Amino acid sequence: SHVKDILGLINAFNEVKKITVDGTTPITVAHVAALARRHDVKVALEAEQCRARVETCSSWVQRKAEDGADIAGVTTGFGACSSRRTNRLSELQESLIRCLLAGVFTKELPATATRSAMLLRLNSFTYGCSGIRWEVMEALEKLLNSNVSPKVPLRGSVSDLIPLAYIAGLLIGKPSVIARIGDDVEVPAPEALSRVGLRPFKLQAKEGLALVNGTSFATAVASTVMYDANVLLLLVETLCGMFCEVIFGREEFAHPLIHKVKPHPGQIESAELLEWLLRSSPFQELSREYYSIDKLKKPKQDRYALRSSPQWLAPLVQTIRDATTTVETEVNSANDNPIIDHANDRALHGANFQGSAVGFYMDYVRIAVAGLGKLLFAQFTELMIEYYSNGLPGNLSLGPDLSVDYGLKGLDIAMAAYSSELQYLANPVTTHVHSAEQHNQDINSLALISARKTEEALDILKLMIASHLTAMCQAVDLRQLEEALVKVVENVVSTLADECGLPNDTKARLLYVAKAVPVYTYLESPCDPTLPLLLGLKQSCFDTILALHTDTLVDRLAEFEKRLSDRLENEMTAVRVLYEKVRIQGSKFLPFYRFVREELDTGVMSARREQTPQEDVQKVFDAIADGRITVPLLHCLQGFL
Amino acid sequence: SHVKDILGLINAFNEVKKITVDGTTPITVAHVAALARRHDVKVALEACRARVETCSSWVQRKAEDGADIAGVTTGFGACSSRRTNRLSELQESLIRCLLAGVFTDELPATATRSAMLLRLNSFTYGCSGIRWEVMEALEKLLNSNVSPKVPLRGSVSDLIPLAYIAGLLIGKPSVIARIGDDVEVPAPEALSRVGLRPFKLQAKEGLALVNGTSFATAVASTVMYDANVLLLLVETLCGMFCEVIFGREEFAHPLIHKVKPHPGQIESAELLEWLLRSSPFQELSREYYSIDKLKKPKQDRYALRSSPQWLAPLVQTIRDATTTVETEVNSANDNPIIDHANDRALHGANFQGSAVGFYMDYVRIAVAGLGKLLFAQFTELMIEYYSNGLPGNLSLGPDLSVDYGLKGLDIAMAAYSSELQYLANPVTTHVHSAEQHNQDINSLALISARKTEEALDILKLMIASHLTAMCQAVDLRQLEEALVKVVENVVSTLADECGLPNDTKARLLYVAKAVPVYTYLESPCDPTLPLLLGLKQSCFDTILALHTDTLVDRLAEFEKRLSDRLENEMTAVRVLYEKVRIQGSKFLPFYRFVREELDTGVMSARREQTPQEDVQKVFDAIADGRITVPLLHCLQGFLG
Amino acid sequence: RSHVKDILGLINAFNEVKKITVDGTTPITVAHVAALARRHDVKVALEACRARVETCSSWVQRKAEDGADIAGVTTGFGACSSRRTNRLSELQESLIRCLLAGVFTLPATATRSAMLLRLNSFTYGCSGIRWEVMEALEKLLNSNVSPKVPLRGSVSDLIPLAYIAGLLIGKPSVIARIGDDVEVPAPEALSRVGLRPFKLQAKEGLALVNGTSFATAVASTVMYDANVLLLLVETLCGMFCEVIFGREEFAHPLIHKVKPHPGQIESAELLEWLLRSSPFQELSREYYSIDKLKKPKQDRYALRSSPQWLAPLVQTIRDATTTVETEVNSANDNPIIDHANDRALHGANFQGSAVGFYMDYVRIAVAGLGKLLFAQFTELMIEYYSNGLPGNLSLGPDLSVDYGLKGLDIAMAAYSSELQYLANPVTTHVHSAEQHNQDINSLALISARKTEEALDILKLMIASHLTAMCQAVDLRQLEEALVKVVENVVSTLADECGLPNDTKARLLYVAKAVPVYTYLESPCDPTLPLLLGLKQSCFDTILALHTDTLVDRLAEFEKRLSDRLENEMTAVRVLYEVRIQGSKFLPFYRFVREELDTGVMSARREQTPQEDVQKVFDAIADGRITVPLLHCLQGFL
Ligand SMILES: O=C(O)/C=C/c1ccccc1
Ligand SMILES: O=C(O)/C=C/c1ccccc1
Ligand SMILES: O=C(O)/C=C/c1ccccc1
Repeated sequence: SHVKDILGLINAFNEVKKITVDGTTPITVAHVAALARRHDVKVALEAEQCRARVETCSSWVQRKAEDGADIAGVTTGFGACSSRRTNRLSELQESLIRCLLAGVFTKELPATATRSAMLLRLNSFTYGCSGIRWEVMEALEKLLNSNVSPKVPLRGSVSDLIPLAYIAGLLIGKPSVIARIGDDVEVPAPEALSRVGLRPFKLQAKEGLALVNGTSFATAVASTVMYDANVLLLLVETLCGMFCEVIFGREEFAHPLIHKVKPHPGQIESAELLEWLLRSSPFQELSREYYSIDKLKKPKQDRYALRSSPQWLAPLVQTIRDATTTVETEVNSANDNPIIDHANDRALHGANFQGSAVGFYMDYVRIAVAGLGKLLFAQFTELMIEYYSNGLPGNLSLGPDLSVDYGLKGLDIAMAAYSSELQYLANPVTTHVHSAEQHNQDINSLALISARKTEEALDILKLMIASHLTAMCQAVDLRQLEEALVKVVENVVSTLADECGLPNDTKARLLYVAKAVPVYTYLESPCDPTLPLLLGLKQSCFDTILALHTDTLVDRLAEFEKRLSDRLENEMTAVRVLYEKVRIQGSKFLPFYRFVREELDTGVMSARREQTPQEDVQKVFDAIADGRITVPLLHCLQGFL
Repeated sequence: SHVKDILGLINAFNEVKKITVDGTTPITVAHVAALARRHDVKVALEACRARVETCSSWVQRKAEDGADIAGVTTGFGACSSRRTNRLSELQESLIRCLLAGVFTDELPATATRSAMLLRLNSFTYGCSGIRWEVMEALEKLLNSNVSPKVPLRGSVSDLIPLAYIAGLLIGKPSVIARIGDDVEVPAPEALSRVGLRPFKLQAKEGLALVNGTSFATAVASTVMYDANVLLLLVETLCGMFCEVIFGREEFAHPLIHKVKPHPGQIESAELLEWLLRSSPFQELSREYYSIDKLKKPKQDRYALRSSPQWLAPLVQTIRDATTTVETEVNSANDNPIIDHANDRALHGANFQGSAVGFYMDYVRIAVAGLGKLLFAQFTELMIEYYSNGLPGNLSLGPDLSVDYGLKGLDIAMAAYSSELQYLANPVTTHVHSAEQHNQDINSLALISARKTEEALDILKLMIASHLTAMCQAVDLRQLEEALVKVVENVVSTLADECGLPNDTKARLLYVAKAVPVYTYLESPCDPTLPLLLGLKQSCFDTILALHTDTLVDRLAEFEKRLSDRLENEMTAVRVLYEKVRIQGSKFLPFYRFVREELDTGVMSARREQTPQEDVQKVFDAIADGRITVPLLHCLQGFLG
Repeated sequence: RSHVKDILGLINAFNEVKKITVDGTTPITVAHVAALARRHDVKVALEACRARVETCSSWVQRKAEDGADIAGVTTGFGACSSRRTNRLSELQESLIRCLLAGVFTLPATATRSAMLLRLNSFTYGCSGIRWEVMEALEKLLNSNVSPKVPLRGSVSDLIPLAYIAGLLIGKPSVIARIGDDVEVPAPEALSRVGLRPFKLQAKEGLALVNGTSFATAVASTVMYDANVLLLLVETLCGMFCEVIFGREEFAHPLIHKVKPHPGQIESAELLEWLLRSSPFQELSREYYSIDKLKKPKQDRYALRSSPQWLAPLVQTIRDATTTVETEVNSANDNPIIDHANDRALHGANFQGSAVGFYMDYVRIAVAGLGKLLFAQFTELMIEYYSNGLPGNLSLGPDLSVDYGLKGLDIAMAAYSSELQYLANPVTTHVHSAEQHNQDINSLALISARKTEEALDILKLMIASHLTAMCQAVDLRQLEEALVKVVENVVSTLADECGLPNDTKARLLYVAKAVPVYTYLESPCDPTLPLLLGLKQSCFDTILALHTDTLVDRLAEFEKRLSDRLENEMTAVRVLYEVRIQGSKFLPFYRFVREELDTGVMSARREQTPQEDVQKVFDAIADGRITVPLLHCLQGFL
């Protein structure tokens, strides 16, 4: 299952301490993300594996260039200018870098992406096709492990000459290039090199081109994008189960036979996960009891945001998993040109610098992320509306006084804003190819641009997941309070039926109403005669007077109402206050509920809780952003397959 | 390799004679396209029958005994809380409600018949509750070329359009039915003409007919068949582009792609290396770059050199999408799912067409990517600065003042590419909360499939144009080789006649070989054009090297003789050509097909046929499938 | 009379305003909003409209206390309006609590602009807010205090406005900036400016949040910038003509009179004036008089079709400015209190759709301006389309180690590509929102934000294009000087070698007619176009005069070309390292070269393309670019 594969990525992300870079061992997206996000993670460039290969290629290129071999961008001009020959080998390479230091700082790429790119460029060199000197690769390793990286302008690549030239610029000690050292220091490139015991390199044949002629920045951003897309995908799938529990869904939507006869792999696998999460759920028992009361006046099936979730998820799962493979292939490639086949004495002229595999798949993933967002939006919408939430209060407002408690209405508005922007972001970037660079680059991938937009889409999806999880924790509390309140109402009604000495017929009629009327429809003023509890009791009292048909019966029914009116509300208040100062204990989603309530320190939302919705959702968002959310996710899933 | 898979699709499309429908044998997109486009292809529903019967009997029996089953003893969609024992009238009321489209324009019969096949196929899995007799009727209608006229729009994926198939089966008079290409009659008359009687819907049968993905998936099936064929055509014609543009075939060298191993990158390059190995045009290319080598580009522009990298995601998208669409074709897309073996009806959402919808979005982006590749290649071909000796606009002339060549096609190619990029925005991002907020997610698959279909129509136009231009370029390259040999022989011959020294003779022949003929073809002895400029430059040099009055006498005589004979010899060879490298090329079948089989010729002011007339013939051959004959011929022997 | 004068008016107002008067009758323009955002010496002056404000606030408080039925005042909010209540203050406090729902994953300029716009809306006396709250807004604005606001959450501006309300009522969770440096909790911020936290009275929470202030604040600075940058682009089409050797006839008034889109007429009118008696158009005419019948009769579309292209873009930007200013000067609040007639009027003036749709349109028009710059830049970089200029505007002479502006050229494609992507619409993505109460909503802040991003990219493109054109000016001036040297050397060598007068004249024609940048790299190279032309002229002379003395002298001429030619060409170039002096674009060239301290780009100039373009970009961003723009346009109309 893809579920196992994603769990695999998460564990690798958590567990890795050293990234082996040797030209044969694969780098995964989890490794790239770990490097970027955990500074304890170090790069290990292995000499025994690949130094010999690199040195053979290096000396082949320098020897061949000095003897006047005709090789593009080595004894030849760049791009549209490859007709121009020259024997000024070093100055050809110097002139390239000067030409490409052409980005502009408005008011930049983050260090996470820049360090990831440096890693990917280093990896590309290990295949021994580039002609770069081993010593430069050692410098890249040292800069990575010492937290040194250049400040890079955001824009300029059609996919990654301009942004990579800033890495080259650091390596050759260009004084105009500014480098970070950790989080606090920044200094000119030459001073950065001296602080980590390096000297500026003088570029030899092909070395300038080797540094800049790759897909490292697009593929770097795409790598962290795809790691995040996997984690958030699994989180969304998992939380569809929690949604079923709180909304009072019918778990039959996940039955394996439904998906066996429409066997999209992502449909089968998401449904398999959901069935396991919901099997013998204590919340699904509450749902079953709810639909057994007044059965023929309630919906036979759930709305699509739940019932249709495996079908919806199918292409989204498949897109994210297929895109991960493609991105990792790019990570583990010689993306450079010319390709030096030193063994056969040939410089091979192609276009491995073309970022098209990444570019197209970034467009697809962004569409899939918008699909995940729409699912979340539709589920959240149902949850806020009492007509669609099967007993829950509008806006998940606890009240009891709803006139000063609008619950999660602000989050609901925000969810619409999030979905809307996300759907806009999902238009493609690859459809905007311009004929570029003196019409030499008449097709180009725009991969870094697309990756950056998919990254922005995932930021928004994070926000949407944080809100949805926060709302579902609120709904857990309201369902647990609901169960407790109905028991109080039944007890008061039963006891008072005895105290006032009503017949059995009457008593049982009244107890059915107490059981059947949704408690959140009258919690605000339980004895208000226009609200649904009294409305139901009154009609039951009229029927019982008709069925028994007297003055004594009426005396006692009148006494029942008075006694209700001095006792009911206080006992309902008491149980709610106790709750504020249990089905979730048997739910697979207990680790999420515990995480949010205890570890992040929150509570049921109400006018008596002074923390804003922002304060609560911020805590959840931060835990999603920094990876802490994977702990309850893995806890929730333990034992699965 | 995907190449062998696509060849397999094409062969299946051509060779199938009956589609076996039995609930276990897979239907492929080639089968669906065959059924749609070749009316001799018949459906054979193979009795599966026992399962279907057991299912219908269970449903009818349970409904009658008051079982609670959505859309069967329950209202539809957002109204599923309302129950009823009026089993037949519940089903008739659904069809009436869904006969809600408007004619503005309709879904074509090809799509409607494909949808009828896909609905029939869904029923074979024994999950739907429909009667076997209704399935037999669908088979008969399919084999008799009867289909309802269906409105284009109204599905968010396919209740409304499917209701017209149901309407035909129950003989609704307001439902108009096609029989073949012209006859249109009311549903009851159509049923009578093919020996059928209207059905009276029993429990669940209305819902069974309408509650699936057959229309979106039908359009998606022919969309994917075409995307596979057009993909292979584009990849193959990248090799023909290399031949006419004087490319360097090294871009397809396997080591380059081994070290960046995207499967579609490796597989496209593998095909291209094989296509270009031993090419006679690549011989001409190598000879071309050996002359003034240091004044000519070292490598090609991206539209060629980067083609395998560009093609890689396009290949992978089209192949993966094909698998997903076929999974849907071979599914029970219906609800509830009757699990009669376990005495249960299961409530889910297999009618949700999201797998198809999302993949139609991706394929449309990939198709836009193919169109951009074609546009870029075509652009280079039309511009003399980028075409390595070909005339601008591929204009033969010789009088270019009244011959603008393929400039009209060039303008059109920009219009095609531009529309195509617009079409490739996603449909799935426009999900509205629909049907009293019951359908708060919905796939829009039929809408998306329709837009991808529109994109592929434009792609066909671009392919037709590009192939037409490359046949022109083949002719221009063959005439170029013959014209230079004539120029060489005349210069060699006149050098002898005029008693020029060997230093002189060597210089003048170098010029004759080195100067691109299309730069002076319009007036070969014009002293301001490149041949004479070159000869005059070499004559000054020879006078200085040999330093006289006798040499000058002879050089003046050379210029005079050239001025009396050169034009006439160049004219005669061209006139003769208008009334050989390609014979050794793997693309010979394309050139032969376009030139001989479609009856075309080198384009010029002396050829009466318009660009329209020529490209129309190629487009028609792409659209009706005849183009696969030269394609399969071209690829014969690839990978054994 | 012209949109050009209207834009010059905006710029002057932006520069010159000292105080923004807020009074319920004097309009606020987009230049006023931008000036308050960007010039901290600009103060707000709330003019005590006091009477009508007080009348309105007392009407609302009294009516609410007496149990009048008013939405969001004695009833719940949005989808909850069925619920009535007499808990007047708590209702308003419950609203703010509910709306502090953003998350940190908006700049102070936008927040302060939004504060200005909310204050303005209140001056019309329709809102019920207390005068004292308005006084507080004025004080916060003038003291540079504003809340830190989350970027997202509005469908247009409840959530971001709630952070302004949270500041006013001293919510501890709300963080406030005071100037550029310090951040403190709201209560601390209020006390530092001598304010106390407000306790919201009837309608005040709603009044504070139920508006279009944020969408409209971002849109105001967007429209200010769009006007300035449009004029800059139009103006610089004239500079493009000068450097590319265009034919100025494309801007002739009759062409545009017979297709009279106002934007077409007015942009052509500017360009005609800019190009009249241009010293570069004089050079252009001389160029096309040499081998006239071998050169294009017309220019390519990026220049010749510029007025037709600009027409819709001018019109969209000017029309959108009007709409945005109408919104700035509106009571965007609900209910609207008609105190004179004792009615609270229930409508939807909080709906930002006028702004939202126009932000979509302007984003499309900005993408159009970008495409025009990209096309022009592309022409300039390609020797086949630049009428004599070197590829990539590379000075060389050694082109093998000078790729010129190739980096900037790649970046322009990247800029254009992203810009075209951004210009898809936001307003087509309306979701049914807020328990299906907001089943239509404008998304105006989101759209304004995307148009703002598009304008950031357009600034980069303009900075690049101006830098390239300054390079081109230098290359054109050097070109004229170099051709003079070649002519003089050829001329004197012809006399000195005793060549016939007709031979001399043919050789001098070659020197005038061959583009110098095709042989600057090695002028005596016998395969480059100078020597190719001279060789064919020398053979033609030999035939014409058909001797061993003539040939001796022609051979000496060729040889002695190596004595002096290259050294003289090198000398004039190094010395270079008057035509612009008489151009209307002199102020741009002088600004870029002298004021910003740059020079002709080459391998000998140590500064990178980044360093040069950064200077130009900064001047565009901070507004310094308007000084040379206004200088250039002095006297127009
Ligand atoms: O084709 C290549 O290998 C390199 C192209 C290029 C173009 C511009 C700058 C640098 C390299
Ligand atoms: O869920 C189903 O099985 C059917 C839903 C539906 C909705 C509208 C019309 C008909 C059927
Ligand atoms: O005027 C309306 O209909 C709604 C206003 C509003 C204010 C806050 C939250 C939601 C709605």
